[PDB]
Amino acid sequence: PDLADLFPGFGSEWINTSSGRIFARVGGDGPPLLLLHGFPQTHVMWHRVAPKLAERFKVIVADLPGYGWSDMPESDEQHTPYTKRAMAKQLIEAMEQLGHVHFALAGHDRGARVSYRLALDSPGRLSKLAVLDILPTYEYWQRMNRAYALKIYHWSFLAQPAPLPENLLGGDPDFYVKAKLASWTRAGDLSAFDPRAVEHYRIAFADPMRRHVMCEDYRAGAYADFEHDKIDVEAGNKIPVPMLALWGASGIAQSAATPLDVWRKWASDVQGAPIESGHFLPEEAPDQTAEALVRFFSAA
Amino acid sequence: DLADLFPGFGSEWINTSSGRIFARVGGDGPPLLLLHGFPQTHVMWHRVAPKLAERFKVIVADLPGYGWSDMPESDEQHTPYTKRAMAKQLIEAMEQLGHVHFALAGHDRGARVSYRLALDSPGRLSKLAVLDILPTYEYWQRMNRAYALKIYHWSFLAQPAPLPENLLGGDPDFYVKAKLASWTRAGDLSAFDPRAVEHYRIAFADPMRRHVMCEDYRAGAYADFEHDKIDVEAGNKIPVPMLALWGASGIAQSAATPLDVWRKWASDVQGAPIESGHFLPEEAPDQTAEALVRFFSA
Repeated sequence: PDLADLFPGFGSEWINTSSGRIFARVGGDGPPLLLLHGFPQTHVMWHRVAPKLAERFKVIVADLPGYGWSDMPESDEQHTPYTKRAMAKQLIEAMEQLGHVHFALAGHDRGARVSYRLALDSPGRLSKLAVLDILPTYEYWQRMNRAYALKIYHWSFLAQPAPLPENLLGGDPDFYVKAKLASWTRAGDLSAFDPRAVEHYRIAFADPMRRHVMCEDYRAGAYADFEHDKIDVEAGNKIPVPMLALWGASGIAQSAATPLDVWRKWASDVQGAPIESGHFLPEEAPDQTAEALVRFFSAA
Repeated sequence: DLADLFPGFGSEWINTSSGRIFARVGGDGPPLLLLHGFPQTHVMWHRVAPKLAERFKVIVADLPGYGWSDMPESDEQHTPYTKRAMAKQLIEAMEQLGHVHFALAGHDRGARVSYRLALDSPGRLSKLAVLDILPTYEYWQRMNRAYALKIYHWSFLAQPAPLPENLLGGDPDFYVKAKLASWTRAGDLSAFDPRAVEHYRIAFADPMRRHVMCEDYRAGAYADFEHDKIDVEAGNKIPVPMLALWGASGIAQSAATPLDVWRKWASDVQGAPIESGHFLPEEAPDQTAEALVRFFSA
């Protein structure tokens, strides 16, 4: 089953870290910009915006630890490697292997959780941060009500103790990944996605080890990630890095949000823009998303 | 090859306008309708129904759509699997037996039918017992992070079709066994009679049965919540004398103190915990049967 090179001109780099390799497509030149995907995707989700960012930046499009073609560190009882704090530290190490100790960061979905956690933990690593269509994990859980529980049911479903989610996801993995992709778009189908991108997501999701990692991610997201976020809320720790919060008008941020109002509690300097899109901003609305990121990141 | 767990109990297929209700019927005395819940069938009562049968005409029904009951075709509002519709269909079923006033004991989903029955048609009930539940409204209202993780299935099975159906269809044995085991005090299948587990597993192996359960949970996330919301915001209380029983390690006690909650819903409620997980009549048969016999008797 052959895939598709969706980043023409970009190189391919297996970045060695102490918890395993990070796969990344690297193109462009200029200030380093790391682009982090989320669930249930891989780096290829940036394929429509990364060329436009590559005009101005050294764009590093990385598979999250455990995701896509990045190595899968062995998990533990606390899902430590798939906590956003550990993923951020592994990505910091990955960026250091490239000589990037101060970089711009745009993240989407899980990658955006890594990204704001990275900004909280190691703010000196970031010139500017963009999070696409998330609120902090703390906020999703604190806003957990009937409406949210149904909308983001997978936050509780995938966090169930193994192997419950894994065994169920195995029941129809192709359906599940496609349903996630479709149900969070504005259209509600797969029409916003490049079918070559969908094949990337389908093949990653077709591996049980990969699905296990994603559940480890959401288990982290229910436990350690929430705890880590809680310490910051209760200690008043704000993200000091210049921040851009993008969200879809029909995405997984706007619901119980005003995402900018939420993010202003979390960051001292945050700008915000709704994007005519569902959750998958870079694929549903690439030009709009790319323009907003280019405008925000162009400086350095 | 399914075992008869109610020796000497009759078998009735009760016609209703919404399809047949299966029921085991035994004993004599005042009518007592027993309703199971998810992911079970009427046979979950097989340890406590005989003791009830010395005192009452025990009717052990499969819920609409569950077990051997017919499955009415659902719709976009999941209407026949709302507790309101289920209550009405069971009212019909009982009327077909000449039972227009009866005692009612419900567990899990069947308890949700029961308290909805008591809110919609209190005149139909002499006494009500609900086993290890709070009103659906109260679960959704207490759905914070801890609870959303605890009863994730309330949100998961409520996802639009065919998402839970498609995940459940890969290995349905695992999930029914997982749900049975996870909600017991012990956390395995030791509390259950293996023959009862076979009943639950065989029912769960039917994709239409599984769909019904999802529709039940979809009704639980939507219409049922809405119906409950109307009552609690109108201050409508259950006037029927009722017993709330719950497992100390069950589900109802995870959200709040069950008796405090039920006193908001019922003007005449008594309560007692039983050392048990969720499945009171199978994990704690003697204690459950004793509590029910005592409460339903004079």
